[PDB]
Amino acid sequence: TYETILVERDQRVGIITLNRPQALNALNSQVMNEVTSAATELDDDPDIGAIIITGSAKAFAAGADIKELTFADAFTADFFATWGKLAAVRTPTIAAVAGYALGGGCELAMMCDVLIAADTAKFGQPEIKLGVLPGMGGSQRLTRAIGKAKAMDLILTGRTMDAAEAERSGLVSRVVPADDLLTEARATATTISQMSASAARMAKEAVNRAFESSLSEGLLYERRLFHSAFATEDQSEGMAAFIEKRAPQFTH
Amino acid sequence: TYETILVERDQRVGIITLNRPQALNALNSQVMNEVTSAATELDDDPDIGAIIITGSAKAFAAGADIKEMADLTFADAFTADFFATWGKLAAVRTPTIAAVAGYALGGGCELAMMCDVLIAADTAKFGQPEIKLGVLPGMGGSQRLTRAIGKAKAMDLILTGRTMDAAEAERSGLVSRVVPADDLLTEARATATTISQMSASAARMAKEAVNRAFESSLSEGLLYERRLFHSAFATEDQSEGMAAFIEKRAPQF
Amino acid sequence: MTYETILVERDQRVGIITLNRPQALNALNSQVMNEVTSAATELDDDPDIGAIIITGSAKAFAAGADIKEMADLTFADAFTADFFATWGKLAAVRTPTIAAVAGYALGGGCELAMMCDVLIAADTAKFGQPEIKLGVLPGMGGSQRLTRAIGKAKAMDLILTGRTMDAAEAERSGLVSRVVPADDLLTEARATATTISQMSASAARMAKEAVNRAFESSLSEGLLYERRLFHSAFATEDQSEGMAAFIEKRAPQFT
Ligand SMILES: CC(C)(COP(=O)(O)OP(=O)(O)OC[C@H]1O[C@@H](n2cnc3c(N)ncnc32)[C@H](O)[C@@H]1OP(=O)(O)O)[C@@H](O)C(=O)NCCC(=O)NCCS
Repeated sequence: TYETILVERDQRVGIITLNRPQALNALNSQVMNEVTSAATELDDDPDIGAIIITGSAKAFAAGADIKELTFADAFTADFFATWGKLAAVRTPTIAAVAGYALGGGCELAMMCDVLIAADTAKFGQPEIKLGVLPGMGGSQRLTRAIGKAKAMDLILTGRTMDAAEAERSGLVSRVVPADDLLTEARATATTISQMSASAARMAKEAVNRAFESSLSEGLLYERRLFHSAFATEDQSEGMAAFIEKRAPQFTH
Repeated sequence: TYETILVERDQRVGIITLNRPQALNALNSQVMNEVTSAATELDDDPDIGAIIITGSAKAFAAGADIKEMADLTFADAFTADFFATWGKLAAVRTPTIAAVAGYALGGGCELAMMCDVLIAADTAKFGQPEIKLGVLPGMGGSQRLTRAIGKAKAMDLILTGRTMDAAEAERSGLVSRVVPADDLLTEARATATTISQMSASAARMAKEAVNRAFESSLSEGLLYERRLFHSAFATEDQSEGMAAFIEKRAPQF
Repeated sequence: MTYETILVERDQRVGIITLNRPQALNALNSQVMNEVTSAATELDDDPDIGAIIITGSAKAFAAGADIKEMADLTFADAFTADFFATWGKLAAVRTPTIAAVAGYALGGGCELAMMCDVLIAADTAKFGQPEIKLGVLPGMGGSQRLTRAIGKAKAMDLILTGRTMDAAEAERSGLVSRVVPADDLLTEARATATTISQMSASAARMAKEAVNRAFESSLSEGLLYERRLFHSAFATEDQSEGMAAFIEKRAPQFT
């Protein structure tokens, strides 16, 4: 029973679709609570190996909500902090983005590991116009993704960036025609969910390390996890499969 | 009144123009000082919401006065803290725009990278040719260029002295936008006007949030952004921008 | 020295390391690791070298770490050996290094090209990190250096699906310095290394070190580091001659 999102299970893949189409999938408290509860639930399920978050063909998400007062009221509630539950998900996540990914919507797309964007996708941080700052990690994930000159530009002017520019700048994984987004997301998700669940979780964690410490510490952390792969059924099977020219049979 | 620069005020936008055309706006101690003095004064002016730095159509700034460095000892360099004054530019809280035409080489490329937004004419040529004269970047290029375009390309430019055109700079992350050379200055005004018409406060907080992404872990940067986000619901200006949007009218910050 | 898995040539101020395991697509075993590091290290120590190129064949730069070596590794073997640690000797090399990448550079092959300073690629180049699906994850720095080079969404894409990236995407994403036609790769790399090896030795070493800094600390720190390094340059003879020469409209004669 979710009011603003739909949740579907398809083999080892779970899909969260933002289901508030009238508001152009605007993000609010409730959306935040539901999206985060469903992903956490899918993370805990051993029969799931990839999570998709998507919106409509018109809008991944058009922004935050505007009706949604003190500083203490914001400090005490930790307004937006719950979004952090999306980043704490261990199972790989995939943002399938069509049309408007603006404000929070752009920031949600950025919280996922992999970002497959439609033909029609448009990204932006236009809340400077309302005299509002990003509160979902936009000034943080945007800059690390596309670099300073473009990050500043988008954040201070509110201009949009289309799919092609997001692809050449480092914002997206790959671009696909709009009609094919959901099938390309699912096929991508499917491929990842068929990997060893341990290896996929390890690989994702090692990559995330790239923004949390110096290169020397990241290199060390990666090398250590890599040695740990060797204590697993799946490293042995995966490599045995290569040498015996056969499909690998993972029990994750 | 300045010797190597011109300064112009038009509405809420400031424009610093390098004025050594004979020398292609090559940077020297005097230029460094003036730009910093002008930048700082525009930043302190409450009727200023954005600053432009530009040169001429031929060169933003191509190289530096090498005579001022030829006979420097380590001791003179360390004592003068040679180049440190340029840090005053990065410490400016108001958004800065580099409008780069033609050559932005050595110091000039480093000067462009210090600004927040980088608007390039299709004529812009970027490069760090220092290596040739037996030195390395001295004004943050090894740090800013690498962060903008990645190790592979930054190693290439700094170790060979090769130039990179406006288009390669756009795809690799160095510039915000490329515009035709003839539109360069007008386009910088347009972008500066837009920025200068934002809440001065919000625009400064946003710039400060962005700059944090180069100074700590994502984890830390996220927390800093959230705290500062909450602080902008305090402030009058967020009521006006909000009412403006509901009433489909322009905000009067 | 005398090597099994690599070839080593020196010409004027440029040394070239060519990977030589063609029966296994230059797959990287411990033998290759040790030989590449020892060669690079001893070239770095030679005063008559100014640049080092690492390359493979037209068909594969390297198609990974050697899987047969890894298949029969136990956790104890890997932890005891600190498996892969030794590649760090290459990153410690002071002379500028150039990766010249034709064909496959996947897994440790991609990782190896990423350890170099400059990456010149053939139009024919194919990058990837398909370790996932062997039941592992990059063990030679790919999750770190790839992400940093090309950004999260693309590094996550490659590392979790193990898809390949062609030279043109690599070039536009920040992974390589330049692409050239495959036939010109070796000619080009060699021209690049000539230019670098003719520069001042100290300047090129300082500059390489300063760039590397930019991944190791915050920006404030790197900036202070670069500037201090810049000031030391004023004690170098090559600064003097490099600047003297420029002023006199002549070519520098580095002693
Ligand atoms: C690159 C590749 C696609 C092209 O292969 P190909 O053209 O079909 O050629 P082959 O597989 O015959 O080519 C190579 C052979 O060289 C060996 N080889 C290739 N890559 C190897 C590797 N990484 N480790 C050990 N041997 C390797 C093969 O085992 C085979 O040897 P064999 O003849 O003695 O059995 C393929 O060899 C491959 O993908 N290998 C593994 C890549 C990988 O997963 N890398 C890193 C993640 S852990």
